[PDB]
Amino acid sequence: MKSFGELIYTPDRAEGEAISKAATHTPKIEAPEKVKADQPFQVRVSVGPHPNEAAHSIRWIELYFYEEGRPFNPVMLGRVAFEPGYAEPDVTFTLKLKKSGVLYAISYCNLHGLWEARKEIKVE
Amino acid sequence: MKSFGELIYTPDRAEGEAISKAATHTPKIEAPEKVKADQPFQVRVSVGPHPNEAAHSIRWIELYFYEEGRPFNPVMLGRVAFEPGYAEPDVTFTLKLKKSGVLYAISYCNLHGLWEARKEIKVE
Amino acid sequence: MKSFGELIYTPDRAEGEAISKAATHTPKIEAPEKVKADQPFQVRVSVGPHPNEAAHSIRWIELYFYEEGRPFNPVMLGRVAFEPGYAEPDVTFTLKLKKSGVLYAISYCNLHGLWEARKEIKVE
Amino acid sequence: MKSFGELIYTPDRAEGEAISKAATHTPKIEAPEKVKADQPFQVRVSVGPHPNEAAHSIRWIELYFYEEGRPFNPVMLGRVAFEPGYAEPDVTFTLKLKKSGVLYAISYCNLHGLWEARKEIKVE
Ligand SMILES: [Fe+3]
Ligand SMILES: [Fe+3]
Ligand SMILES: [Fe+3]
Ligand SMILES: [Fe+3]
Repeated sequence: MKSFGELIYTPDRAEGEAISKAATHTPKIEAPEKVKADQPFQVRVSVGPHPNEAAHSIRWIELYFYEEGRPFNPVMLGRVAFEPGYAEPDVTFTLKLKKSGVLYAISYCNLHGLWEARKEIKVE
Repeated sequence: MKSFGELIYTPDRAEGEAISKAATHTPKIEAPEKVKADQPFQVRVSVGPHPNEAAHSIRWIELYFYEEGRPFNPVMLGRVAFEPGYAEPDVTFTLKLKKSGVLYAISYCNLHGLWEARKEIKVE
Repeated sequence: MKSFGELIYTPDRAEGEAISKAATHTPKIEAPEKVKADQPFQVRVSVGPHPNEAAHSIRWIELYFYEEGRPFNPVMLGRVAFEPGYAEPDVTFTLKLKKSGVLYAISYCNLHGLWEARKEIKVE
Repeated sequence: MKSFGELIYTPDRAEGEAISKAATHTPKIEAPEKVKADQPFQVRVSVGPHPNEAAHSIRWIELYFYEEGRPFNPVMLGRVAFEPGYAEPDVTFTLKLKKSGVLYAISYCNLHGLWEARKEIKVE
Protein backbone atom coordinates (compact mmCIF):
# COMPACT_ATOMS: atom_id res chain seq x y z
CA MET A 1 0.00 0.00 0.00
CA LYS A 2 0.95 3.67 -0.01
CA SER A 3 3.28 5.11 2.62
CA PHE A 4 2.21 8.31 4.36
CA GLY A 5 4.81 10.41 2.50
CA GLU A 6 3.36 9.48 -0.89
CA LEU A 7 0.03 11.01 0.17
CA ILE A 8 1.21 14.58 0.61
CA TYR A 9 0.28 16.79 -2.33
CA THR A 10 2.87 18.92 -4.11
CA PRO A 11 2.04 21.15 -7.09
CA ASP A 12 4.53 19.38 -9.39
CA ARG A 13 3.08 15.96 -8.58
CA ALA A 14 -0.55 17.10 -8.66
CA GLU A 15 -2.77 14.57 -10.43
CA GLY A 16 -6.44 14.62 -11.43
CA GLU A 17 -8.69 16.70 -9.17
CA ALA A 18 -5.63 17.78 -7.17
CA ILE A 19 -4.24 19.86 -10.07
CA SER A 20 -7.16 22.31 -9.94
CA LYS A 21 -6.72 22.72 -6.16
CA ALA A 22 -2.93 23.33 -6.03
CA ALA A 23 -2.82 27.13 -6.19
CA THR A 24 -5.22 27.65 -3.30
CA HIS A 25 -3.86 24.97 -0.93
CA THR A 26 -0.07 25.10 -1.46
CA PRO A 27 1.57 27.21 1.25
CA LYS A 28 3.39 30.35 0.08
CA ILE A 29 6.67 30.91 1.91
CA GLU A 30 8.18 34.38 2.11
CA ALA A 31 11.66 34.12 3.60
CA PRO A 32 15.09 35.69 2.95
CA GLU A 33 17.46 33.76 0.62
CA LYS A 34 20.32 34.29 3.08
CA VAL A 35 20.53 34.80 6.83
CA LYS A 36 23.28 34.95 9.47
CA ALA A 37 23.68 32.05 11.91
CA ASP A 38 21.92 32.52 15.24
CA GLN A 39 20.26 35.78 14.15
CA PRO A 40 16.46 36.03 14.24
CA PHE A 41 14.58 36.72 11.01
CA GLN A 42 10.97 36.49 9.92
CA VAL A 43 9.27 33.91 7.72
CA ARG A 44 5.72 34.49 6.51
CA VAL A 45 3.58 31.54 5.45
CA SER A 46 0.13 32.02 3.93
CA VAL A 47 -2.39 29.79 2.18
CA GLY A 48 -5.22 30.68 -0.18
CA PRO A 49 -7.47 32.43 -1.12
CA HIS A 50 -9.50 29.67 0.51
CA PRO A 51 -12.79 29.40 2.40
CA ASN A 52 -12.64 29.65 6.20
CA GLU A 53 -15.71 27.93 7.74
CA ALA A 54 -16.36 25.15 10.25
CA ALA A 55 -17.10 22.78 7.37
CA HIS A 56 -14.06 23.78 5.34
CA SER A 57 -10.86 25.60 6.30
CA ILE A 58 -7.07 25.40 6.43
CA ARG A 59 -6.89 23.84 9.94
CA TRP A 60 -3.16 24.18 10.59
CA ILE A 61 0.36 24.72 9.27
CA GLU A 62 3.54 22.94 10.39
CA LEU A 63 7.06 24.14 9.57
CA TYR A 64 10.02 21.77 9.33
CA PHE A 65 13.67 22.31 8.41
CA TYR A 66 16.03 19.87 6.72
CA GLU A 67 19.33 20.88 8.29
CA GLU A 68 22.47 20.14 6.30
CA GLY A 69 24.83 17.63 7.86
CA ARG A 70 22.38 16.48 10.58
CA PRO A 71 22.54 12.72 11.23
CA PHE A 72 18.72 12.66 11.12
CA ASN A 73 16.15 15.03 9.65
CA PRO A 74 14.04 17.00 9.63
CA VAL A 75 13.78 19.29 12.63
CA MET A 76 10.32 20.55 13.40
CA LEU A 77 10.32 24.32 13.82
CA GLY A 78 6.76 25.21 14.74
CA ARG A 79 3.09 24.47 14.37
CA VAL A 80 0.15 26.86 14.23
CA ALA A 81 -3.53 25.90 14.42
CA PHE A 82 -6.36 28.21 13.35
CA GLU A 83 -9.93 28.23 14.63
CA PRO A 84 -12.41 28.11 11.69
CA GLY A 85 -14.07 31.48 10.99
CA TYR A 86 -11.79 33.57 13.22
CA ALA A 87 -8.17 33.09 12.17
CA GLU A 88 -6.97 33.28 8.57
CA PRO A 89 -4.16 30.96 7.43
CA ASP A 90 -1.52 33.69 7.15
CA VAL A 91 1.13 33.72 9.86
CA THR A 92 4.55 35.24 10.56
CA PHE A 93 7.18 33.24 12.49
CA THR A 94 10.52 34.42 13.87
CA LEU A 95 13.26 31.79 13.48
CA LYS A 96 16.95 31.35 14.27
CA LEU A 97 18.91 29.01 12.04
CA LYS A 98 22.37 27.56 12.65
CA LYS A 99 23.27 25.90 9.34
CA SER A 100 21.98 25.98 5.75
CA GLY A 101 19.11 23.75 4.73
CA VAL A 102 15.59 23.50 3.42
CA LEU A 103 12.47 25.01 4.96
CA TYR A 104 9.23 22.97 4.55
CA ALA A 105 5.70 24.25 5.19
CA ILE A 106 2.82 21.74 5.35
CA SER A 107 -0.78 22.91 5.51
CA TYR A 108 -3.88 20.79 6.14
CA CYS A 109 -7.34 21.36 4.70
CA ASN A 110 -9.99 19.15 6.29
CA LEU A 111 -11.51 18.39 2.86
CA HIS A 112 -8.49 18.54 0.59
CA GLY A 113 -5.58 16.96 2.45
CA LEU A 114 -1.95 17.84 3.08
CA TRP A 115 0.01 20.22 0.87
CA GLU A 116 3.76 20.93 0.86
CA ALA A 117 5.94 23.87 -0.11
CA ARG A 118 9.66 24.15 0.40
CA LYS A 119 12.32 26.86 0.19
CA GLU A 120 16.10 26.72 0.40
CA ILE A 121 17.73 29.01 2.96
CA LYS A 122 21.44 29.70 3.10
CA VAL A 123 23.02 30.34 6.50
CA GLU A 124 26.38 32.13 6.63
CA MET B 1 -6.82 23.07 46.41
CA LYS B 2 -6.93 25.85 43.83
CA SER B 3 -9.02 25.96 40.68
CA PHE B 4 -7.04 25.94 37.44
CA GLY B 5 -8.03 29.56 36.80
CA GLU B 6 -6.37 30.68 40.04
CA LEU B 7 -3.03 29.23 38.91
CA ILE B 8 -2.68 31.60 35.96
CA TYR B 9 -0.15 34.40 36.49
CA THR B 10 -1.29 37.94 35.79
CA PRO B 11 1.38 40.63 36.15
CA ASP B 12 -1.39 42.55 37.92
CA ARG B 13 -1.54 39.68 40.44
CA ALA B 14 2.17 38.88 40.89
CA GLU B 15 3.01 37.90 44.48
CA GLY B 16 6.23 36.23 45.67
CA GLU B 17 8.82 35.14 43.12
CA ALA B 18 6.21 35.68 40.38
CA ILE B 19 7.03 39.42 40.55
CA SER B 20 10.52 39.07 39.03
CA LYS B 21 9.49 36.72 36.20
CA ALA B 22 6.56 38.87 35.06
CA ALA B 23 8.45 41.09 32.57
CA THR B 24 10.03 38.19 30.67
CA HIS B 25 6.96 35.89 30.65
CA THR B 26 3.98 38.22 30.16
CA PRO B 27 2.87 38.32 26.50
CA LYS B 28 2.89 41.69 24.72
CA ILE B 29 -0.08 42.11 22.42
CA GLU B 30 0.10 44.55 19.53
CA ALA B 31 -3.30 45.04 17.96
CA PRO B 32 -5.43 47.93 16.75
CA GLU B 33 -7.96 49.53 19.10
CA LYS B 34 -10.74 49.44 16.50
CA VAL B 35 -11.36 47.18 13.52
CA LYS B 36 -14.17 46.67 11.02
CA ALA B 37 -16.36 43.56 11.29
CA ASP B 38 -15.17 40.62 9.18
CA GLN B 39 -12.14 42.59 8.02
CA PRO B 40 -8.78 40.80 8.47
CA PHE B 41 -6.26 42.56 10.69
CA GLN B 42 -2.99 41.48 12.24
CA VAL B 43 -2.12 40.78 15.86
CA ARG B 44 1.48 40.45 17.00
CA VAL B 45 2.19 38.54 20.20
CA SER B 46 5.67 38.40 21.71
CA VAL B 47 7.29 37.20 24.94
CA GLY B 48 10.79 38.00 26.14
CA PRO B 49 13.58 38.49 26.48
CA HIS B 50 13.58 34.82 27.46
CA PRO B 51 15.85 31.74 27.31
CA ASN B 52 15.23 29.44 24.32
CA GLU B 53 16.68 25.98 25.02
CA ALA B 54 15.40 22.42 25.43
CA ALA B 55 15.56 22.70 29.21
CA HIS B 56 13.89 26.14 29.29
CA SER B 57 11.75 28.01 26.75
CA ILE B 58 8.35 29.45 25.93
CA ARG B 59 6.75 26.27 24.58
CA TRP B 60 3.60 27.84 23.23
CA ILE B 61 1.15 30.72 23.05
CA GLU B 62 -2.65 30.42 22.90
CA LEU B 63 -5.03 33.18 21.75
CA TYR B 64 -8.59 33.40 23.14
CA PHE B 65 -11.41 35.89 22.61
CA TYR B 66 -14.24 36.91 24.92
CA GLU B 67 -17.00 37.81 22.48
CA GLU B 68 -19.64 40.23 23.77
CA GLY B 69 -23.17 38.83 23.83
CA ARG B 70 -21.96 35.27 23.28
CA PRO B 71 -23.92 32.85 25.56
CA PHE B 72 -20.71 30.97 26.30
CA ASN B 73 -17.10 32.13 26.38
CA PRO B 74 -14.33 32.28 25.51
CA VAL B 75 -13.64 31.43 21.88
CA MET B 76 -10.21 30.06 21.02
CA LEU B 77 -8.66 31.90 18.07
CA GLY B 78 -5.46 29.98 17.50
CA ARG B 79 -2.42 28.28 19.05
CA VAL B 80 1.26 28.25 18.13
CA ALA B 81 3.89 25.84 19.46
CA PHE B 82 7.59 26.66 19.20
CA GLU B 83 10.56 24.31 18.87
CA PRO B 84 13.15 25.10 21.57
CA GLY B 85 16.30 26.64 20.10
CA TYR B 86 14.77 27.32 16.67
CA ALA B 87 11.58 29.40 16.90
CA GLU B 88 11.37 32.58 18.97
CA PRO B 89 8.15 33.36 20.85
CA ASP B 90 7.11 36.23 18.56
CA VAL B 91 4.23 35.56 16.19
CA THR B 92 1.85 37.58 14.02
CA PHE B 93 -1.67 36.23 13.47
CA THR B 94 -4.28 37.46 11.02
CA LEU B 95 -7.73 37.55 12.66
CA LYS B 96 -11.34 38.32 11.79
CA LEU B 97 -13.84 39.53 14.38
CA LYS B 98 -17.56 40.25 14.18
CA LYS B 99 -18.26 41.59 17.69
CA SER B 100 -16.33 43.67 20.22
CA GLY B 101 -14.57 41.96 23.11
CA VAL B 102 -11.37 41.12 24.94
CA LEU B 103 -8.35 39.44 23.40
CA TYR B 104 -6.45 37.06 25.72
CA ALA B 105 -2.91 35.75 25.18
CA ILE B 106 -1.60 32.84 27.27
CA SER B 107 2.06 31.84 27.09
CA TYR B 108 3.53 28.72 28.69
CA CYS B 109 7.08 28.37 30.01
CA ASN B 110 7.95 24.79 31.06
CA LEU B 111 9.55 26.08 34.27
CA HIS B 112 7.61 29.21 35.08
CA GLY B 113 3.95 28.53 34.31
CA LEU B 114 1.07 30.17 32.51
CA TRP B 115 1.03 33.93 31.89
CA GLU B 116 -2.01 35.94 30.83
CA ALA B 117 -2.17 39.26 29.00
CA ARG B 118 -5.31 40.91 27.67
CA LYS B 119 -6.48 43.65 25.32
CA GLU B 120 -9.89 45.07 24.46
CA ILE B 121 -10.85 45.30 20.78
CA LYS B 122 -13.76 47.32 19.39
CA VAL B 123 -15.57 46.16 16.26
CA GLU B 124 -17.38 48.69 14.06
CA MET C 1 -12.82 43.46 33.96
CA LYS C 2 -12.79 39.66 33.54
CA SER C 3 -9.52 37.74 33.71
CA PHE C 4 -9.06 34.55 31.70
CA GLY C 5 -9.10 32.12 34.63
CA GLU C 6 -12.48 33.50 35.66
CA LEU C 7 -13.96 32.42 32.32
CA ILE C 8 -13.21 28.72 32.86
CA TYR C 9 -16.27 26.69 33.88
CA THR C 10 -16.17 24.51 36.97
CA PRO C 11 -19.05 22.30 38.07
CA ASP C 12 -18.03 23.85 41.38
CA ARG C 13 -18.99 27.35 40.30
CA ALA C 14 -21.35 26.65 37.41
CA GLU C 15 -24.33 28.99 37.35
CA GLY C 16 -26.95 29.78 34.72
CA GLU C 17 -26.92 27.82 31.46
CA ALA C 18 -23.46 26.62 32.52
CA ILE C 19 -25.18 24.44 35.15
CA SER C 20 -27.18 22.38 32.61
CA LYS C 21 -24.27 22.07 30.14
CA ALA C 22 -21.95 20.91 32.93
CA ALA C 23 -22.66 17.16 32.82
CA THR C 24 -21.88 16.85 29.10
CA HIS C 25 -18.78 19.10 29.06
CA THR C 26 -16.99 18.47 32.36
CA PRO C 27 -14.07 16.01 32.00
CA LYS C 28 -14.24 12.73 33.91
CA ILE C 29 -10.85 11.59 35.25
CA GLU C 30 -10.07 8.01 36.19
CA ALA C 31 -6.72 7.78 37.96
CA PRO C 32 -5.35 5.90 40.95
CA GLU C 33 -5.47 7.63 44.33
CA LYS C 34 -1.88 6.62 45.06
CA VAL C 35 1.09 5.84 42.81
CA LYS C 36 4.78 5.10 43.33
CA ALA C 37 7.15 7.88 42.27
CA ASP C 38 8.52 7.56 38.72
CA GLN C 39 6.24 4.56 38.15
CA PRO C 40 4.09 4.80 34.99
CA PHE C 41 0.34 4.52 35.44
CA GLN C 42 -2.67 5.38 33.34
CA VAL C 43 -5.08 8.27 33.47
CA ARG C 44 -8.27 8.06 31.46
CA VAL C 45 -10.01 11.30 30.57
CA SER C 46 -13.42 11.30 28.87
CA VAL C 47 -16.11 13.88 28.04
CA GLY C 48 -19.73 13.28 27.11
CA PRO C 49 -22.14 12.27 25.94
CA HIS C 50 -21.53 15.11 23.51
CA PRO C 51 -22.10 15.89 19.82
CA ASN C 52 -19.20 15.17 17.48
CA GLU C 53 -19.59 17.16 14.24
CA ALA C 54 -17.64 19.91 12.41
CA ALA C 55 -20.03 22.54 13.73
CA HIS C 56 -19.93 21.26 17.33
CA SER C 57 -17.49 18.92 19.11
CA ILE C 58 -14.97 18.62 21.93
CA ARG C 59 -11.91 19.93 20.06
CA TRP C 60 -9.22 19.08 22.57
CA ILE C 61 -8.25 18.15 26.11
CA GLU C 62 -5.24 19.54 28.02
CA LEU C 63 -3.77 17.86 31.13
CA TYR C 64 -2.03 19.96 33.77
CA PHE C 65 -0.43 19.03 37.07
CA TYR C 66 -0.01 21.13 40.18
CA GLU C 67 3.16 19.78 41.77
CA GLU C 68 3.48 20.17 45.54
CA GLY C 69 6.50 22.27 46.44
CA ARG C 70 7.24 23.49 42.91
CA PRO C 71 8.11 27.22 43.03
CA PHE C 72 5.96 27.72 39.94
CA ASN C 73 2.82 25.92 38.79
CA PRO C 74 1.32 24.19 36.99
CA VAL C 75 3.12 21.78 34.68
CA MET C 76 1.37 20.77 31.48
CA LEU C 77 1.47 16.99 31.07
CA GLY C 78 0.01 16.60 27.60
CA ARG C 79 -2.52 17.77 25.03
CA VAL C 80 -4.72 15.81 22.66
CA ALA C 81 -6.63 17.28 19.70
CA PHE C 82 -9.58 15.42 18.20
CA GLU C 83 -10.88 15.55 14.62
CA PRO C 84 -14.65 16.24 14.49
CA GLY C 85 -16.70 13.16 13.55
CA TYR C 86 -13.78 10.71 13.71
CA ALA C 87 -12.28 10.78 17.21
CA GLU C 88 -14.29 10.63 20.42
CA PRO C 89 -13.19 12.74 23.41
CA ASP C 90 -12.05 9.66 25.37
CA VAL C 91 -8.33 9.16 25.87
CA THR C 92 -5.91 7.28 28.12
CA PHE C 93 -2.53 8.80 28.97
CA THR C 94 0.43 7.12 30.59
CA LEU C 95 2.07 9.39 33.15
CA LYS C 96 4.80 9.17 35.74
CA LEU C 97 5.06 11.57 38.66
CA LYS C 98 7.75 12.32 41.23
CA LYS C 99 5.71 14.28 43.78
CA SER C 100 2.12 14.40 45.04
CA GLY C 101 -0.22 17.06 43.68
CA VAL C 102 -3.37 17.92 41.76
CA LEU C 103 -4.26 16.72 38.28
CA TYR C 104 -6.20 19.16 36.06
CA ALA C 105 -8.19 18.29 32.94
CA ILE C 106 -9.42 21.06 30.62
CA SER C 107 -11.75 20.31 27.69
CA TYR C 108 -12.70 22.81 24.97
CA CYS C 109 -16.02 22.79 23.16
CA ASN C 110 -16.18 25.27 20.28
CA LEU C 111 -19.67 26.49 21.28
CA HIS C 112 -19.58 26.01 25.05
CA GLY C 113 -16.07 27.01 26.15
CA LEU C 114 -13.58 25.62 28.65
CA TRP C 115 -14.40 23.07 31.34
CA GLU C 116 -12.23 22.04 34.27
CA ALA C 117 -12.10 18.99 36.50
CA ARG C 118 -9.49 18.07 39.08
CA LYS C 119 -8.23 15.07 41.02
CA GLU C 120 -5.73 14.86 43.86
CA ILE C 121 -2.95 12.31 43.37
CA LYS C 122 -0.70 11.05 46.16
CA VAL C 123 2.84 9.91 45.35
CA GLU C 124 4.87 7.71 47.71
CA MET D 1 15.92 18.55 -3.75
CA LYS D 2 14.14 16.23 -1.30
CA SER D 3 10.36 16.40 -0.83
CA PHE D 4 9.09 16.31 2.75
CA GLY D 5 7.43 12.92 2.25
CA GLU D 6 10.76 11.35 1.35
CA LEU D 7 12.21 12.31 4.73
CA ILE D 8 9.86 10.26 6.88
CA TYR D 9 11.50 7.10 8.22
CA THR D 10 9.87 3.70 7.74
CA PRO D 11 11.53 0.44 8.84
CA ASP D 12 11.53 -1.11 5.34
CA ARG D 13 13.22 1.97 3.85
CA ALA D 14 15.75 2.56 6.66
CA GLU D 15 19.17 3.51 5.26
CA GLY D 16 22.40 3.25 7.24
CA GLU D 17 22.45 4.69 10.76
CA ALA D 18 18.64 4.82 10.86
CA ILE D 19 18.28 1.01 10.64
CA SER D 20 19.43 0.66 14.26
CA LYS D 21 16.98 3.34 15.53
CA ALA D 22 13.90 1.78 13.90
CA ALA D 23 12.68 -0.63 16.60
CA THR D 24 12.58 2.09 19.25
CA HIS D 25 11.10 4.92 17.14
CA THR D 26 8.52 3.20 14.88
CA PRO D 27 5.04 3.51 16.44
CA LYS D 28 3.28 0.28 17.43
CA ILE D 29 -0.41 0.27 16.52
CA GLU D 30 -2.77 -2.09 18.35
CA ALA D 31 -6.16 -1.94 16.62
CA PRO D 32 -8.91 -4.41 15.61
CA GLU D 33 -8.68 -5.86 12.06
CA LYS D 34 -12.40 -5.29 11.59
CA VAL D 35 -14.89 -2.78 13.01
CA LYS D 36 -18.52 -1.79 12.31
CA ALA D 37 -19.25 1.57 10.68
CA ASP D 38 -19.93 4.39 13.16
CA GLN D 39 -19.24 2.18 16.18
CA PRO D 40 -16.57 3.42 18.61
CA PHE D 41 -13.51 1.22 19.23
CA GLN D 42 -10.08 1.74 20.78
CA VAL D 43 -6.69 2.06 19.11
CA ARG D 44 -3.57 2.03 21.27
CA VAL D 45 -0.41 3.64 19.90
CA SER D 46 2.95 3.32 21.70
CA VAL D 47 6.59 4.04 20.92
CA GLY D 48 9.81 2.74 22.49
CA PRO D 49 11.35 1.83 24.86
CA HIS D 50 12.91 5.28 24.45
CA PRO D 51 14.34 7.96 26.74
CA ASN D 52 11.96 10.66 28.06
CA GLU D 53 14.08 13.73 28.93
CA ALA D 54 13.93 17.43 27.94
CA ALA D 55 16.95 16.85 25.67
CA HIS D 56 15.53 13.74 24.02
CA SER D 57 11.99 12.37 23.86
CA ILE D 58 9.10 11.34 21.64
CA ARG D 59 7.45 14.80 21.48
CA TRP D 60 4.19 13.87 19.76
CA ILE D 61 2.16 11.39 17.75
CA GLU D 62 -0.29 12.17 14.93
CA LEU D 63 -2.85 9.74 13.51
CA TYR D 64 -4.21 9.92 9.96
CA PHE D 65 -6.58 7.71 8.00
CA TYR D 66 -6.52 6.97 4.28
CA GLU D 67 -10.23 6.55 3.67
CA GLU D 68 -11.24 4.36 0.69
CA GLY D 69 -12.98 6.22 -2.14
CA ARG D 70 -12.43 9.71 -0.70
CA PRO D 71 -11.62 12.25 -3.41
CA PHE D 72 -8.67 13.51 -1.34
CA ASN D 73 -6.72 11.88 1.49
CA PRO D 74 -5.81 11.45 4.17
CA VAL D 75 -8.04 12.55 7.01
CA MET D 76 -6.32 13.59 10.19
CA LEU D 77 -7.85 11.75 13.16
CA GLY D 78 -6.01 13.28 16.08
CA ARG D 79 -2.77 14.47 17.59
CA VAL D 80 -1.25 14.03 21.04
CA ALA D 81 1.69 15.97 22.46
CA PHE D 82 3.71 14.71 25.46
CA GLU D 83 5.53 16.84 28.01
CA PRO D 84 9.05 15.43 28.38
CA GLY D 85 9.71 13.64 31.68
CA TYR D 86 6.02 13.39 32.59
CA ALA D 87 4.06 11.66 29.84
CA GLU D 88 5.22 8.41 28.23
CA PRO D 89 4.53 7.92 24.50
CA ASP D 90 1.79 5.34 24.98
CA VAL D 91 -1.74 6.49 24.29
CA THR D 92 -5.20 5.01 23.65
CA PHE D 93 -7.65 6.83 21.35
CA THR D 94 -11.32 6.07 20.69
CA LEU D 95 -12.35 6.33 17.02
CA LYS D 96 -15.40 5.92 14.78
CA LEU D 97 -14.70 4.92 11.19
CA LYS D 98 -17.20 5.06 8.32
CA LYS D 99 -15.42 3.20 5.53
CA SER D 100 -12.43 0.85 5.19
CA GLY D 101 -8.93 2.27 4.83
CA VAL D 102 -5.43 2.57 6.21
CA LEU D 103 -4.56 3.96 9.63
CA TYR D 104 -1.22 5.86 9.89
CA ALA D 105 0.72 6.81 13.04
CA ILE D 106 3.63 9.27 12.82
CA SER D 107 5.76 9.91 15.88
CA TYR D 108 8.43 12.59 16.26
CA CYS D 109 11.66 12.35 18.22
CA ASN D 110 13.46 15.73 18.58
CA LEU D 111 16.80 14.06 17.70
CA HIS D 112 15.79 11.24 15.40
CA GLY D 113 13.07 12.60 13.15
CA LEU D 114 9.68 11.36 11.95
CA TRP D 115 8.71 7.69 11.94
CA GLU D 116 5.73 6.01 10.31
CA ALA D 117 3.66 2.91 11.00
CA ARG D 118 0.53 1.85 9.20
CA LYS D 119 -2.31 -0.62 9.70
CA GLU D 120 -5.18 -1.64 7.46
CA ILE D 121 -8.66 -1.61 9.02
CA LYS D 122 -11.80 -3.10 7.50
CA VAL D 123 -15.09 -1.34 8.15
CA GLU D 124 -18.30 -3.31 7.64
FE1 LIG E 1 -9.83 23.21 0.63
FE1 LIG F 1 10.99 31.04 32.06
FE1 LIG G 1 -20.91 21.57 23.60
FE1 LIG H 1 15.38 9.03 19.86
